[PDB]
Amino acid sequence: NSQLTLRALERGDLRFIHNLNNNRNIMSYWFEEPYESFDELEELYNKHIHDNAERRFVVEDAQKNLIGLVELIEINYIHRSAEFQIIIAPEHQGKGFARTLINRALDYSFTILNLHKIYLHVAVENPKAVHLYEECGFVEEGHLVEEFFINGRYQDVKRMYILQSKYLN
Amino acid sequence: NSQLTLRALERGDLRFIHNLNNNRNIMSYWFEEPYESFDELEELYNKHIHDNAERRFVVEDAQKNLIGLVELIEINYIHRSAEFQIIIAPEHQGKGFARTLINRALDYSFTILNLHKIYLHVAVENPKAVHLYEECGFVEEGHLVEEFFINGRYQDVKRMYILQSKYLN
Amino acid sequence: NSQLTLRALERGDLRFIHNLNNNRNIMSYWFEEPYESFDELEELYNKHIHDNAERRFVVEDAQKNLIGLVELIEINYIHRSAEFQIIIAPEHQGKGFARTLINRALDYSFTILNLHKIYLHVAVENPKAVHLYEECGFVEEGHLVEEFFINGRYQDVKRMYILQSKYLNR
Amino acid sequence: SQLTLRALERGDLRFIHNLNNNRNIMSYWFEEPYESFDELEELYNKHIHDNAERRFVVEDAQKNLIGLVELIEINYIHRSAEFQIIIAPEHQGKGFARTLINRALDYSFTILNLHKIYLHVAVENPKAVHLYEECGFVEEGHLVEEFFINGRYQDVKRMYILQSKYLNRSE
Amino acid sequence: SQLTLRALERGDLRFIHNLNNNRNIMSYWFEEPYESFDELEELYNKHIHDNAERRFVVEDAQKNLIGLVELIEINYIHRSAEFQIIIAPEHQGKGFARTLINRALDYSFTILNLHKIYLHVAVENPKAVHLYEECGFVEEGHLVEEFFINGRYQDVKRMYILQSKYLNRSE
Amino acid sequence: NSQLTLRALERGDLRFIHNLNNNRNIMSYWFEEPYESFDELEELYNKHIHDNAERRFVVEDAQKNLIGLVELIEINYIHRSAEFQIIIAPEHQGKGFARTLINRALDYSFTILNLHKIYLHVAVENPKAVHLYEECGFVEEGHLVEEFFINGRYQDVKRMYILQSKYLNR
Amino acid sequence: SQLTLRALERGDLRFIHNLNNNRNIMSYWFEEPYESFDELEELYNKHIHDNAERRFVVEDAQKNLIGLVELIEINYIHRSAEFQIIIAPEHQGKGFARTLINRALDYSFTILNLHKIYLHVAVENPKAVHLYEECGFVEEGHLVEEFFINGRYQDVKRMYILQSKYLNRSE
Amino acid sequence: NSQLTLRALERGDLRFIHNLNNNRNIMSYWFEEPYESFDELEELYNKHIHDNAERRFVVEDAQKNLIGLVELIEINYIHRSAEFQIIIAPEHQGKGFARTLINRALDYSFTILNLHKIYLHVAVENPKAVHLYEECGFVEEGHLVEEFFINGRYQDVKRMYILQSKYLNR
Amino acid sequence: NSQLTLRALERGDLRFIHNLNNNRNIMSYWFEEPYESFDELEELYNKHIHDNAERRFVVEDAQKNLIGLVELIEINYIHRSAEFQIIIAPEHQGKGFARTLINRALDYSFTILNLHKIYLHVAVENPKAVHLYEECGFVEEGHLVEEFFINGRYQDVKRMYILQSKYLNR
Amino acid sequence: NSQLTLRALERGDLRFIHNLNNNRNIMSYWFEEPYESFDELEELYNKHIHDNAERRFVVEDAQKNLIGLVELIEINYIHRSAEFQIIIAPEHQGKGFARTLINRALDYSFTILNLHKIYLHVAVENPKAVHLYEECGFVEEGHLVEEFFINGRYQDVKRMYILQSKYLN
Amino acid sequence: NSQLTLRALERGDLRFIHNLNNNRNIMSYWFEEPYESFDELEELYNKHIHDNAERRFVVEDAQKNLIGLVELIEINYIHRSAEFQIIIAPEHQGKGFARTLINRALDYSFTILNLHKIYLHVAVENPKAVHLYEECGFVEEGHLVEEFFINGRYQDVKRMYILQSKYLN
Amino acid sequence: SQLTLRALERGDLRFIHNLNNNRNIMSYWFEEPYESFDELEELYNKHIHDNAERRFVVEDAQKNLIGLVELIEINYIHRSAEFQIIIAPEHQGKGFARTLINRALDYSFTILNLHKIYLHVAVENPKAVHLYEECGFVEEGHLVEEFFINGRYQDVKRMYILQSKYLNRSE
Ligand SMILES: [Ca+2]
Ligand SMILES: [Ca+2]
Ligand SMILES: [Ca+2]
Ligand SMILES: [Ca+2]
Ligand SMILES: [Ca+2]
Ligand SMILES: [Ca+2]
Ligand SMILES: [Ca+2]
Ligand SMILES: [Ca+2]
Repeated sequence: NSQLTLRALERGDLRFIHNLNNNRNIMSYWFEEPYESFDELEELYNKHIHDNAERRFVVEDAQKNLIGLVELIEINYIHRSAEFQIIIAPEHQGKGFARTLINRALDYSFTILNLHKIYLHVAVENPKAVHLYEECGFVEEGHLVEEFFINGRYQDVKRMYILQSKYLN
Repeated sequence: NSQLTLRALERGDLRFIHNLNNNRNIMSYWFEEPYESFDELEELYNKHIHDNAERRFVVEDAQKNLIGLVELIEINYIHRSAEFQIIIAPEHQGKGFARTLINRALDYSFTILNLHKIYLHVAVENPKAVHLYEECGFVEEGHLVEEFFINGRYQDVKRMYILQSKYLN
Repeated sequence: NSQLTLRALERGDLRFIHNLNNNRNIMSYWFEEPYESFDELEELYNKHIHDNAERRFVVEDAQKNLIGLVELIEINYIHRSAEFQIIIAPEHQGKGFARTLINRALDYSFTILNLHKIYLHVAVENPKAVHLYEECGFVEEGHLVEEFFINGRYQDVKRMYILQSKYLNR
Repeated sequence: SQLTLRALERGDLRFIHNLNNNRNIMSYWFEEPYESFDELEELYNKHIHDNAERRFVVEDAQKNLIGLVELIEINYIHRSAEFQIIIAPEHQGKGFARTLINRALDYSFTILNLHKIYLHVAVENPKAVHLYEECGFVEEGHLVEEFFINGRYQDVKRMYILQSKYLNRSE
Repeated sequence: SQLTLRALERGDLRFIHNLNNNRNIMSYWFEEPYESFDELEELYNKHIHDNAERRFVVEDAQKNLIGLVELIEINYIHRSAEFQIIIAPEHQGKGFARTLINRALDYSFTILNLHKIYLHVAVENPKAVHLYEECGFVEEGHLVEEFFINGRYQDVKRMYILQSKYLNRSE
Repeated sequence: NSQLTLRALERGDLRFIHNLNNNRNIMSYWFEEPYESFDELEELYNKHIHDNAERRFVVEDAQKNLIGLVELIEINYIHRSAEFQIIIAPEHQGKGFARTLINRALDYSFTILNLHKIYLHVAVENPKAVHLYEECGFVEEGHLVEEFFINGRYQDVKRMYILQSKYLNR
Repeated sequence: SQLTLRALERGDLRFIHNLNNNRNIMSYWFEEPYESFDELEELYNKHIHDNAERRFVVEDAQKNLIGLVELIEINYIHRSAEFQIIIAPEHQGKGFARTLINRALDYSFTILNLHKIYLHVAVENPKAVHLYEECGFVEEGHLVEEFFINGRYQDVKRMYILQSKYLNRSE
Repeated sequence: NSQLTLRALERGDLRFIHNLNNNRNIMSYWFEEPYESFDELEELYNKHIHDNAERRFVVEDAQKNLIGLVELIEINYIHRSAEFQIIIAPEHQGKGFARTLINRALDYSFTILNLHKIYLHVAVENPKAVHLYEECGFVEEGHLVEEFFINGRYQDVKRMYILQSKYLNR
Repeated sequence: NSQLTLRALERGDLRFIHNLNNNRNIMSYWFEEPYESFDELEELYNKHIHDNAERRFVVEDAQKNLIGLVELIEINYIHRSAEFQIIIAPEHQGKGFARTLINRALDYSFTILNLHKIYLHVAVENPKAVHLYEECGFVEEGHLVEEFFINGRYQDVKRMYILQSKYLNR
Repeated sequence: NSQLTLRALERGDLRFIHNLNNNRNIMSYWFEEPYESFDELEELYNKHIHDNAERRFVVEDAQKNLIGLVELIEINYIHRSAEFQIIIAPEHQGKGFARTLINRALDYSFTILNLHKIYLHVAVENPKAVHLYEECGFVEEGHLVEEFFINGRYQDVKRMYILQSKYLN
Repeated sequence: NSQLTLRALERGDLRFIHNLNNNRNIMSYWFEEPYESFDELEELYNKHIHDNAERRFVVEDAQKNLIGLVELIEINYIHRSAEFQIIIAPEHQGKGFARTLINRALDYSFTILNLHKIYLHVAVENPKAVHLYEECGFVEEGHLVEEFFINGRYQDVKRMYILQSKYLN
Repeated sequence: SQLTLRALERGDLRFIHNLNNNRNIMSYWFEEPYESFDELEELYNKHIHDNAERRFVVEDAQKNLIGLVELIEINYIHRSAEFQIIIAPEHQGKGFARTLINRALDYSFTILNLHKIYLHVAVENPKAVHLYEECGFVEEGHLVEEFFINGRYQDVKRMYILQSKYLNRSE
C-alpha cells in the first residue's frame, strides 16, 4: 500500500504480461495488433518501442513480486487524454491492492504525463468494480451498448472518467 | 438523393480532403498521425495504403462534384465495430444531403463490411446534428465530458450508436 | 464470338478491373488482401507480380473492347487445382459471350497450365447461372451454407467442378 | 479439463515438424509448401504478424504435447475459417479428439467471433466423418478428386458448423 | 482578416530559402544547419512526420507570400514551444506583424493546446521587443552572449506568453 | 533396408553434403551456383530456402547413420518433371541400399509431389549403374554426347527416365 | 548478310511478348513462368546481370524485327547451353531460319567460346528436325512425354552440335 | 575528491542512468525522445551514437563507484553553447562532490570542446542549489516562468550561465 | 564589384563546377573522393548533401553571370579552422574580382560560421598570387615541400593563414 | 592533332561506347562483368560510378564529333600501374589520330594520375599497331601465348609497356 | 607427396591466410581490395563468398597440418584463363612439397575448372623458383619490367604459363 | 628487433581508447570525433574498407602493447599521408620512439609506396621536435594557433620526410 511501486515495463516482463493474458482468456492487443503468443508479443514490443501512443508499467512489491499491470492506450497529446486499465495477477486479487494501483496510475497520468483526462471501460456485469472506480473519483460518462464480444456474446461497459483538475485540485 | 454515390477515396481526392480540413480548422489525423499539410497527408496516404483499420470514401453527384467524405476509423474486426464521421463540403451543406450520406455510410458498414456496431461523436453544442442522427436511428450511449479541446476550450460530445441488427432488421 | 481473345492482365487494365468491382459492389480481393480503391489495387498488382498462385486474363473482341475478366485463384501446383471466376462488363452481359469465355478459361487451364481440376462458386439464388455452368460441363459437388456475407446477409453458393479428363475428352 | 489450448510458439515447431513427418503428406504455412524444420522456422518468423492463420497446441496437465489446432483461410469479413486438428500418434485413440474440437470451436466462436468453421475429411475415413458429425458438423460438400494423396486423387467431405448452432443450440 | 495562415508545403520552400538569404544568418531545420535550397528540400522530406517543429506561411487574399510562422522545440509534455516570425522584406512595415503574431498564438493555444510560447529577440532591436510586449509577451530572460550574429556575440531577450493569458485575459 | 528412411535435408546435414562433394571430387552446384566450400554451401542453403525448384533429402538407417542424399532439381510444376540424383556415402556403397533409396525417391516424387516424369543422367562409362537403373524400371531416352567436363575430359551420359503411370502400376 | 544479330534491349520486350502470345505456350525468364508484358519487364530488370541466359534479336537492313535467338542454361564449366530460335509469324517461310541459326552458332562458338549447344524440337515437327540436321545438329535423345503442350505430353528430339564441328568441319 | 574522474558514458553505464531516472521520478529524454524504460534508453543510445549534439559522462571515484552523470545537450557548434546538467546518485548527495563535478564539466566544456558558453536550469524552488551554482561562478540570466511541468504543476527555473573567458581567467 | 554576391552552391551549378575543373585540368575532389565526370560529381553532391565538413558557394554578378567558386573544406568545429580555396572562371580572371571574392569568403567564415582561422595553399611558383593573398592580410606559415603532384611533378605550396581576430579588427 | 581533346566519359557517351563494341564484335567488360547490351552497360556504369580501378575518357574534335575512347583498367594505386587501350571509331580510323590519342592517354596517366607504368596488349597478328606503339616509346615485355579467344581461336598478343620516367624524363 | 590434399578454403582458415601474409610482409589483396588485418580479411571473405573470379584452397597433410595456399585470381570464363600462386608456410618450405602443390593446382585448374591457360608471376631475382616452374612444364612468356614495388624498389617478374593441352595431352 | 608492428584489430580498440583517455584531447576516426569505446567500435566497423587511414599496433616479444602508429589523410595520387605515434605512458622514456618511427616509415615507403609523410608536433614540445629531426624529418611549417589544446590555441610544427630521403640517403 506504501510498498507497491510502479516501474516502466521492460522486455523481461513480457512473460508476466503473456501469463496475465492466458489467465483472462480474451483477445489481447499491442498498438492495435491482436496477438496470442509470447513470440508475437515480443516482436510487437520491439517494433513499437519508440511509440508514445501507449505506455505500460508493472507494479511490484518490496520483494519484486509482480502484482499487476498499468496500461495507457489511445494517448492523444493534443486533447491530452488516454484510456487506461489495470490488471492484477490472480494470486494478488482481493488483497486490497486495486486502490493503490489506481492511485499510482492517476499519479503518473496527471503529475508526470500531464494528461487532462483519463477514462476506462468496466463491464456493466461487474458492478463492484464500477463502485470501486466511483470511490476513487471516476464518474460514469457512458453506458456503451454491445460494445465488446466477450465469452460468446456482446456485452455492455460503463465508460468512466476522471479529470486532472479533479485529481490534483 | 438517388444521384449521390459513394466511391473509395483515391490519391486525386486528397486535395478535397485537405480543403475540407482547412475549412474546419481543427487538428486532422491519418491513422493517428496529426497532419496539417497536403504533403504530409499524401505521404501518410501512401504509407497506410494497405491498412484496413481506417477506410474512407467520397460522395459525388451525377456530374462528379465532390459532396463530402465518409470516414470509418478504429475499425476492429473481432468486436466488429467502428467509429464514423461524415463531412459535407461547405458549399453543399444545408441542401438535405446529410441523411443520404449517413444512409450510404450505414449501408457500406452493415451490408459490405459486415460490422456489428457503428458509433460517432457529435458536439453537445450542435443539438440539431444530434437530432438528425437520432432521426436516422442512432441512440445516445454517452455524454463524454471535456473530451476534445476545440476552439480554445474542452467540449463535451454525445457518443451515438447504431447496431447492424437495428439497421438491417 | 470466334474473335473473342484472352490475354494476360496488364497494369493498363486495372482501371477496367476497378470499374468491374464498383459495378458489382461487393468486397474484392487481390491475393487475399481486400481492396476498394484503384490505388490499393495498383499497389497489390505491383507487390504480387511474381506470385503464381493467382493468374488473371482479360477477354477482348476483335476491336479490343474489354468484355470481361477471367481469374484463377488458389492455384495449387501439387493437387493441380484452382478456383475460377468470371466477370463480364455490364454492357456485355446477356450477349452470349459467357460460354465462350468459360471455354477459353478451361482451355488455358487444361491445355497450357496442365491443371487437373477447376472449381467455382455460384450463388444458389442465381439458379440460371448454375444451369449455365451445368450446360458447360460443370457438376455440383457442394452447397456451401452461409458461406459469404453479400449484400447484408450470409448466402449459400454451389461449388461446381470440372476435371481435365472430362474437358479434354468432350 | 486436464487438456489446455495455448498459442503456438517457436519452441513448438519441432513438435509440428514431427507431426508432419509422421503423416507423410505435403505441409503448408501460409500456402508455402515446406518439408524441413529450417523452412518451417523461417516461415513462422516471416508470417508472425499475419492473422489469416492461427495455430494452437494442446497440452495435458504435465505439459505433454497432445496435438495441434490450426485455423487457416481466416477471413474477417465473411467471418469464416478452415480448421484442422492433428493428434500425435502416441495420443490417438485416447478420446482426446472431441475435447480438442470443442476447444477449437470455443476459441473460434467466443474469442475470434467467427460465423462459420469448416473442415475437410477424407471420404475414405468414415469414422472421422462420424466423429465430426457427432460434434455438430454437417456435410455441405463431397469434393471430387480434390487432393492427390498417396498416389491417387481422393474425395473429401467438406463439413461445417455455424456460430449460432455452437453457442445457442442448447437455448 | 485579409491575411490567412496555411501549412507550409514543398512549393513554399523557395520562399523560405529567399527569406534566409535576405536575413543572412545561419538557418536550421530540426537542428541541422543548411544554406542551400537542395539541402532544405531534403531536410523537409526527411522530417515530414516529425511533430517537434511546425511551419506555416501567411498569404494575403491574392496569395502573395507575406511571411513565415515557425514553432520549434515543441514539447508535448511541458506543452511549450519556441516561436518566430519572418516577414518578407517587401512586406515589412505594412503593419502585418501583429496580425501574424495573433495567428500564431491562436494556432498554438486553440489548436495545438500548448501552455507556453516563448521567443528570442535581439536586445539591439528594442522596437521588436516593444511590439512583442504590446502583443502580451513578457520578458523572462536577458540571455548574455547567446548568439554569434554578424561577427560578435549578442544578447537576446527571451519573452513568453501563457495560454491562460491569451485565451482568458478578457474574461 | 526396410528401416531406411528419407527425411528433408536440414542445415545440420550440410557437413555430410559437403563430405559427399569432397569424396566425389567434381564441381557441385546449389540452384545452379557452383560451390566448393562448406561456407558457400551454407550461404546458398540459406539464400534458397524458399525455392521449390530443387528439393533434397537425406537417407538414414535405424541408428541414424547417414547413408546418402536424394536430390530433385530442375523441378517444373507445369510439365511435372524433375531430374533426380543420388549420392551414397563411400562407406555404404555396394551394400545394396541403392535400389531401396531409388524406390524411396520415386515414391516421394510420384505419391506426394505428383510429378509425371523423373529422369537422371548416368555416365555411359559406368555401364553397371546404367544396368541397375534399367532394373529399377528406368529406360534410356538419350545418349548425350560430351555433355559434362568431368576429370579432365568431356564425357557422355545416358539420360534415363521413368513415368508416374509406370511406377504407380508396377 | 542483310540480317544482323544484336543484344536484346528493354525496347524489344514488346516484340518478345508478341512472339509469346502468338506461340501460345508457357514462357519463362530465368525459370520464372510469365504471361504478361509487366512481369516480363520486371524479370528483365531483375536478371540483367545474370549471364546464365543471353538473348538477341535479329533485324534486317530496315530494322524490321525478324526473330529471337535465346541461350539458356549456360554453364561456363561444362561450356554448354540450350538454344532456341523464334521467327515472327510474318517472317516465317522466307528462308531466314538457317541464317539465324548460323548467327547463333557463331556467337556461341566464336565469342562465348562454348563447347556444346543443344536444342529441343517437337518430334511432331519433322521438318524442323530436318532443318537442324542440315545445319549440322545431330540427334542425341528422343525425350519421351517431356513437355505438356496443347493438352497432351509430347516427345522432343534433343539435338546437339560441338564447337570443333562448327569451327573445323571444313579444315 | 581529487580522485573524482570523468569518463565517456558507455553502454554498460545505462543501468546506472536508468536508476538515476527512477530515483528522480520525472520524465527523462534522450535526443529529445522521452523514455521510461531501460530498453528504450538502450535503443536510443544505439540510434544516436554518432550524434554530437549531446555528450554524456559518468563521474567515478578511485574505487569506480558511480557518483553521477554529467550531460551536455543542445550543443551548437556555431554559437558555441550548450546546456548542462548534473545528476548525483542519491547515496552520494550532500557529500561535497557537486562542486568538483561542476568544475570537471566546465573544464571539459571550455578546455577540450572549446565552447563559449554553458547554461543550466535550476528550480527556483531550490534556492540552495541556485546559491551553489552562483558560488561556482554561474550568473542568473533568466527566471523562466512555468517552464516545466514537474510533479503535477508548472514550475519556474532560473537559467544560469557562465562564459569560457570567465572560467579560463579565474 | 559591389554587386558581387555569394550564394550557396546548388545542383544546377554543378555544370559550372565541372567546367571549372576541365579548364584547370588537375584532379578534383569532393569530400576527399577524386572525380573526373559530371555524373560522379552529381552523385557525390547528393551523397554528401548533409555533410557540414565542406561548404561551397558560387559568386555571381548583378546579371547572374557565374564568376567563380568559394570552397571551405576540412572544416573542424572544435579547433574552428578551415581550408579555403577560390576558382575564378577563365573569362573573369584578371578583372579585379579576386580580392572582393576573398573578402566575401572571409566575411562568411568569420561573421557567420564563427571560425577562428582560415588557411589556404598557393603554388610557390605563382608568386603573384602569394603576393595578392599577403595584401589581403594572409601570412605565410609554411612552405610545404613536394606537397602535390601537379602537371607531372611534385610542387611546393605556401600555406597562408589569417585569424578571425585580425579580420574582425582591420 | 591540337584540336583533339580528352574528357571524362559521361552517361550520354554510353551509346558511343556500345556502338564501338558492336563494330568490334568481341566480348566487352565493365569492371570485369561481361556485357552485350546498352541496358546492362548503363546499369554497370551506374553501379561502379565511384570505383577508381577503371577510368574512361572520350576524345572529341573541336566540333564535338566523337573520335574514340581511352580506357585504363586494372589500376593499382600501390604499384602505380594500369592497363590501357584506345579504340578509334571506324569512320575516324586511318586519319593519323592514333598517335595523338596515345599521347593524351600517357599525359593523363603520367601527369595527372601519377602512375609509374602503363602497359597494353596488341594482337601479334597486327604488326603495324605493334610498330606504332614502339614509335610512341612502348617496349615489348611479353608475347603472351594463346592469351585470348578471338574469332574462334586462341591468339597471341604482345604486352607492351612504358614507364613514367621514360615519358616525363 | 601422396598424403598432401587440397580442400576449399573456409572461414576457419583465414587465421592461416593472415599468418602467411604477416610472414611475407607485402601488401595482400582480396578481390582487388588491399587489406592488412584479420578483421578486414574476414569481412572481404564474407562479402565475396559467391564471387567465382577468385578461388582459394588450402593444402593439408594427413594430420591436417596446414602446408600452404593455392590461389587462382583473375579467372575469366570466356578466355578460360587464370593467374595463380602458391604460398608454402615457412616451417614447411624446403621439404620438397612445392612440386606436389603445383601439380594439385594444375589438376584442379585443368580437370575440374576446365581452364585453358594458367599463368603466374615469379620474381626475376628468384631464379631457383623460375627453374622449378620450368621443370613443372611452365614456359616464360614475359619479363615484366618494374612491375611490382617490393621492399622499396620496382622489381621485374617472369610471367610463366602452361596450357591445358600440354598438361593433359 | 624485439618490437613488431601489426595491423590494428578489433581486440586492440580497448588499448586505443585507453591511450585516448590518458592524453585527454579530442580523438577522431575518419574525421568523426569520438569519446567512448562504443562509438570507437562502431566507427571501426563502419570504416573497415576505407583505405584513407591505416593503423598499427606495436608489440614487444611478450605481446605487451607498446603504442600505436597511425596514418591518416592518405592520398594515393599525391602519395602523401599524415602520421602520428602514441606510446603508452608506461612505455614512454624507454627509447622505443625511434624504433617505432622507423617501422612507420618503412611501412609507408616500402609497402604503401608513398612519396611523402608529414606530422604535427607541439611547438611547446621541443624535445619531440628534436627527436623527429634526428629521424630525418624537416620543418616545413610553423602553424599559428592551429589547435585548441588545454584551453588555448597552440602552434605546431609541421614536419616532413620524403621517400627518396628515407630509402636512398645512404646510397
Ligand atoms: Ca497477430
Ligand atoms: Ca505530422
Ligand atoms: Ca518451400
Ligand atoms: Ca547541412
Ligand atoms: Ca510469374
Ligand atoms: Ca552480363
Ligand atoms: Ca582495405
Ligand atoms: Ca561522435
